[PDB]
Amino acid sequence: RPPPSDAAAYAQWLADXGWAS
Repeated sequence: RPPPSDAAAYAQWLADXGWAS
């Protein structure tokens, strides 16, 4: 899943390796 605009999801996104998620 690509980087989400929302601030909340953007954090968890990074935690999952961002693009590697």
